[PDB]
Amino acid sequence: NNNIIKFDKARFTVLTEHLIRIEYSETGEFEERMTQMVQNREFSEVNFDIIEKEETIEIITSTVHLYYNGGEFTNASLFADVKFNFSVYSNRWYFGEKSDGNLKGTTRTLDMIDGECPLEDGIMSKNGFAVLADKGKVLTEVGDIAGNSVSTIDLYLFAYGRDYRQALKDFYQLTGNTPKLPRFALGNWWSRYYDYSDKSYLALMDKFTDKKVPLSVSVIDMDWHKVSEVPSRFGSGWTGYSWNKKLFPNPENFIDELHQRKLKVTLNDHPADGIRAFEDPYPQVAQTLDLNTELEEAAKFDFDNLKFRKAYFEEVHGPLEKEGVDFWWIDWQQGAISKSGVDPLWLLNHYQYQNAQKKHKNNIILSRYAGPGSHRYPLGFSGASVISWASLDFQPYFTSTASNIGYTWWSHDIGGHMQGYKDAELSLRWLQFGVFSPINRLHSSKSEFTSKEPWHFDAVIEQSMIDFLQLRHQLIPYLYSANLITASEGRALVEPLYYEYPMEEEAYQHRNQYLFGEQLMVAPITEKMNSLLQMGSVEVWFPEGTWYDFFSGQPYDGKVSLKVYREITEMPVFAKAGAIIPLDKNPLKKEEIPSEIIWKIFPGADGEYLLLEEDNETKAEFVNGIFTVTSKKESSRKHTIIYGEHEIVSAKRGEFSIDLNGKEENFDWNFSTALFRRLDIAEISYEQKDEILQQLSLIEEHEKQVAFIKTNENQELQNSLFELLYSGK
Amino acid sequence: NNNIIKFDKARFTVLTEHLIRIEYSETGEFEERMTQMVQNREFSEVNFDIIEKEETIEIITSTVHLYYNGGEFTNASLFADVKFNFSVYSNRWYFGEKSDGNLKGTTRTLDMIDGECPLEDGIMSKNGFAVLADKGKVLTEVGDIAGNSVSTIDLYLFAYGRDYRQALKDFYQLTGNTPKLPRFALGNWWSRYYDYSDKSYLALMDKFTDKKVPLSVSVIDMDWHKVSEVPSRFGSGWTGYSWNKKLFPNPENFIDELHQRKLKVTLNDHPADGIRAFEDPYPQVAQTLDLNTELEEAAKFDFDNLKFRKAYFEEVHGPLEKEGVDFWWIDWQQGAISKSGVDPLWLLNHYQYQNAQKKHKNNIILSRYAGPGSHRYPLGFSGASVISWASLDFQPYFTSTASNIGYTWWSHDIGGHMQGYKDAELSLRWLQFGVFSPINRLHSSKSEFTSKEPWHFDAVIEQSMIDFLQLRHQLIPYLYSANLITASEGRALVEPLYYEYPMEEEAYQHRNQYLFGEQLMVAPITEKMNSLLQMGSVEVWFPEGTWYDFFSGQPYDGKVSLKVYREITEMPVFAKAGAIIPLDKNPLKKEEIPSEIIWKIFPGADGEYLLLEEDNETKAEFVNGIFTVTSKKESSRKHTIIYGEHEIVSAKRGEFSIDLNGKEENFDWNFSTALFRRLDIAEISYEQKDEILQQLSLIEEHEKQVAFIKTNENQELQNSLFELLYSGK
Ligand SMILES: OC[C@H]1O[C@H](O[C@@H]2[C@@H](O)[C@H](O)[C@@H](CO)O[C@@H]2O)[C@H](O)[C@@H](O)[C@@H]1O
Ligand SMILES: OC[C@H]1O[C@H](O[C@@H]2[C@@H](O)[C@H](O)[C@@H](CO)O[C@@H]2O)[C@H](O)[C@@H](O)[C@@H]1O
Repeated sequence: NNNIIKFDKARFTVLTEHLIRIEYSETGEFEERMTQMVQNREFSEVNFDIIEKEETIEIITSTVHLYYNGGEFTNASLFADVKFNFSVYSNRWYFGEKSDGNLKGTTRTLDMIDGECPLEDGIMSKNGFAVLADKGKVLTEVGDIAGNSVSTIDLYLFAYGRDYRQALKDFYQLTGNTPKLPRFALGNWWSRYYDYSDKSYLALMDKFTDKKVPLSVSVIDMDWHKVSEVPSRFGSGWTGYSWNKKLFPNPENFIDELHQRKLKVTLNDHPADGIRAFEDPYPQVAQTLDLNTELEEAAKFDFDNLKFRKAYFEEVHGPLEKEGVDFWWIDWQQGAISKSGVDPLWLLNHYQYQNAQKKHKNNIILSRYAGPGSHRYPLGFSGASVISWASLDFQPYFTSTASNIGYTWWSHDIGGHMQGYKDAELSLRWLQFGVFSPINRLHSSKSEFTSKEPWHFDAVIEQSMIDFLQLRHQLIPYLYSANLITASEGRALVEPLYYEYPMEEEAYQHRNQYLFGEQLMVAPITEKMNSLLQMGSVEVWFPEGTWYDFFSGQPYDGKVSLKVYREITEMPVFAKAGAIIPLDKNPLKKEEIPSEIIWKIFPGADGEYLLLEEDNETKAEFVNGIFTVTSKKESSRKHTIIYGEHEIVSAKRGEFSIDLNGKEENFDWNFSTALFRRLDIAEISYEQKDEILQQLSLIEEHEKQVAFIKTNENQELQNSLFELLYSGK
Repeated sequence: NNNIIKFDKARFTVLTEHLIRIEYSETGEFEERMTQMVQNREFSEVNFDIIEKEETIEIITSTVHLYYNGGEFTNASLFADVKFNFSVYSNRWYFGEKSDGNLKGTTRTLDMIDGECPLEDGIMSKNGFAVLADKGKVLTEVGDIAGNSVSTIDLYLFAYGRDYRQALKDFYQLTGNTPKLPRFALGNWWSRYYDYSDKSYLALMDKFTDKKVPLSVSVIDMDWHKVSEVPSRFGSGWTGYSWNKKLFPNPENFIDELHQRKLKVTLNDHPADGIRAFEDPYPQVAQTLDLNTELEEAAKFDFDNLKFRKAYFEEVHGPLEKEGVDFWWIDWQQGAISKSGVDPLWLLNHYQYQNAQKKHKNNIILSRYAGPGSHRYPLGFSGASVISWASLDFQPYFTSTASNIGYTWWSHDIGGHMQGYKDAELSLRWLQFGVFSPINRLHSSKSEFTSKEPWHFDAVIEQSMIDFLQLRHQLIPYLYSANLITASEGRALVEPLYYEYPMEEEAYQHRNQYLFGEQLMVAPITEKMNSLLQMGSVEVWFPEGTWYDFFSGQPYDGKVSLKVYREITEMPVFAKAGAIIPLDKNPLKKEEIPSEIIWKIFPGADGEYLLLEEDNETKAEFVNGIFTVTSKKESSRKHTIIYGEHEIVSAKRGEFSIDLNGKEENFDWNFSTALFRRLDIAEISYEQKDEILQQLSLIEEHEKQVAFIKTNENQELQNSLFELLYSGK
């Protein structure tokens, strides 16, 4: 190709104006095969310039000068200057050196992590460049490990500046797009490390129904299999493939009962101890792999081995799938060691994700992160987080930052996994985040005390958790449409603020704030409430524009950074003027696609929303106060329209237009009501409540209302009253 | 042998069902010679199974699957699964990787350590396996360094589960048993880094006699030799082999005076600066080693050199031994560097211990730890600890943990060596520990202020120190018998609780608690007293059974964890019902073996004790209330019997039986007396003392006495009163 240049023992491939592959080969042969990371090097032709001399070469694109002075790659022989001025002297890449600016990516797991842990670099940098080293093995055409690359150094130089979304799109072109999730993945999951019986598990599922909590997935953790019943001469019961018959005397009947309740079923698989001689599938595996059964030779875990993988999928997973298991929870914690040098977690995720496609369309796994490109094998499973405010306070940042290495379907244990401390408010705040996260999977440790059941908690916490869990199912249309946009267009559901606002310094200073799809901006509260206010808080950056609280309609004039206060039952979620958000009107109703959609419209600007579905596309347009709904294909679906406050149209069938110009634009939210509520719940002196209510009611000029609150001895009460005055300005 | 298997470039020797030697050789030759660590690979034949294929081999014992997939040893090619379930997923060894569970071993020294330091691994693991790498040089038949092993990798896989005692016994079979100590090593040692004269040293020894403090050993520290008198052109006076004639004008006469007082004599040797031209032995060494005397060529320290070692033993140590020096204090702090790659400390301990056997039977050294197998060269010398509560609080744990690498004769500086802070209570608590430690050597720094003389302190501390120092000599029969059991049966004097109680979680949660021989359990107090109670405390785990305070007879019903309180003059030491402890009746009497033994019997169960001596064995049996004493050989020895409280038999000669069924079983210890004493010393309000004494005397029901103390505002006073109520239940 014209986009390929060889010089000395190096090869340079200009894939885009902003993406260059850099290779070294001692043998003069360069690698064309796919790798664990890279699935596609076919990119459209681009323009660039070369200065080639006897001893040096310079490649020049719109954004980078790449220099190579010959010989082995060193920090002196191979380096690049970006054509940007984001920094004063951090604009140069040197081979093998780190530079400042990397916005980070993700890491394997949150196992044993209490609050923050270090992350790996991503492809995004504030200074406009990043290098992604390909250190993986080569694949065969069908996707088996083929061995070592002939490109003994193989690098990707990203020089996208702050065009983060295009960097991610081209990353997906190189490493392959995320597959589409199935709709069931986007609902509530129930999970608990608890030794349920068939009877007590179904009783709990029927209790969820009675309690008005919708579920899409039934996880069965490791007590599904033999544990204490495993003879100690075999080792532990951690790995198992044999039903505990006391708890599950008829597995297929139990899974049929979950299927009748419209639940998808997954089992915990700890693969590391393989198939030992006590297991129900051992006789078939032993025959297939020619094991010495009289010496009880184990089929040790070996995912490098084709015969082992075949026996694992066909003779170990196969019978369980025949009993009705829908997909696999791969729960690997036993290290990165294999004869091939390929991480066993990568081999599991790559091969299990492929195998899952045989029994179901668009199937998933649930497994830990296995390095760049492992977004091809959703879903991510972050694992055994410590239950703490610190862990919750890290998790939104962790989740949005992961989009910087394209790993956009993290499923966290909602409420935290293990250890840590009880606080029903922490559980409630964690569920609020989970509902506005990629995946909402409730899960917990082997403790008698860590159940995430809403009715574990008092009546106030229970009702709020049920409300948020119902909200998750109202959001499934929005989530599923965003899912198809991840798969087809390479856009993350969860974006850091700096994707949309790359030149705003405040977009780098609100770590836990994120865009959730294209219509909603989320600022979860991740700190214990101030008991004097009976409210939690978070500093929100409002971009330019008019913003509304998604729930209350409280308005905010951007651009501003403003501390916002919410009771423990309320979450800061915001929509711009013109936002249109579809909601399922019947989130409890078991139906493959919603029979009724609520179109929730935020007044004050034009907008539009495209609802992508399995078998349809529905466009909602809001232009000069006219709201129109059209679909590719006709259906019996009934549309409800909510314009700000008021339901305008109920259950209208087919395509239509309606003029909202003559309809009430304003939400109910008002300063006086909100003020009374904040003063009333506050654990402060009644004389202070009386004086604040009286003075803020009497003083007419906004600047003097602000001067009055500025004299308050309670600094946080000042900030709370200021938020109300700012919204009421 | 049938217990030897070769595969690819590896050799496997199944030594026991639980011990496998693993070797790699590039040359196809494997190492049969002894190493610095390994003295014996002759073990009885055991049964095991092999699965041998073209490309892989599995060795199967009762406790382990060892796997080798061929090629170089890597974490992927060489690994093992234990046949235990102590952990859920820590049951696999990978070559070159660390696993969880190791209970630790020891380290070279406590030089400069204030409190805790890291330890090396031992052979004991809660998860049931450990690997001991042999990285040492090979020896010749006579025990000189021969060079590099032909087994370029040589490992021992221990898979004993929690059978810690058998692991240690088989370690001793592999590395050689600890030699027997001489009886004199088990008495009190006097030492001080102080420039005594012959006259002032003998005056101090005669003061010990006047003060009723028995001593076995007289240490003379480095001021025995020239120090400030060394010309600076030679370097320092740290190394020396020449008596300071001002302080010791007639060395042989001074050593004769110590010998007349029945003291063994050792001198400090700092070897690192060798024999320089100013030294008294230099002319003879210079002639032997062909040194250039007109250029004053030093005989530099070189323990790799046979001629240097010979000149060191014969011409440097030899003349000092002729003057009466009994054994060598090797005080090496100058690093691990030698041309051979053998640690100079190992060469010193190995060769000096061997050389010490020429002049005396069962002789010792005193030197720092030199790695696994260096237990062959007792005694251990921990060195220059910082004087602090933190150092004392580490030391019992340090001492018992060392049994996990078979190094069971640590001698710590009792009271701490240097720096740190004065606190007479710290000195007293440290001596209490020392008396119940492997070796009781009083030692201290060059400070005018750090003498460990009891009469340095006030009358209360002095009398308590004298009492404990007399107790050490009462314990010599018990210690000497345990010493012969270390040498012949591979059982440590000091054991961690988990040797006796491997399946009790509490046996892993009391770091400073230990078994001391087979009859006594020790819980030293290592924290400054609570001034409100005038008592120190430690949480004691009492195993199942009835336990008695060794000193008071206070009873405790196991199994329980209970905070116990003692005045600064009292130490928590416990014996089970049926315990029999021999004591020397005449600890001050200079005699090679005791003329009188007290048999101290704890009522409530059967028991027995075997007293091993130089030239006898005496069995004490307590069966259905009949106490019998028999001996292999007859003697004039007089036996005293103490049954609980009461001396039953005084000074009875020869073998005999006596029926104690009709004798008072109960100790005097009573709740009311102990209660009055604790309230009386407490620095609390007299109104509180009055109310506690009155209410605990009046309230009859035990549960209501406990409810009464539960209301006390002093939380530690609650725990102290609770200990008394628990003992009085
Ligand atoms: O399948 C059970 C459980 O396994 C993993 O978590 C474990 C955790 O619950 C346990 O406390 C620790 C202690 O060893 O080990 C694992 O981390 C898995 O992450 C979790 O989701 C499962 O519920
Ligand atoms: O022989 C004297 C002394 O030497 C060693 O301890 C030294 C110590 O007392 C001194 O303060 C420091 C400072 O350099 O050096 C050595 O650690 C030896 O450990 C000790 O037992 C001796 O008493």
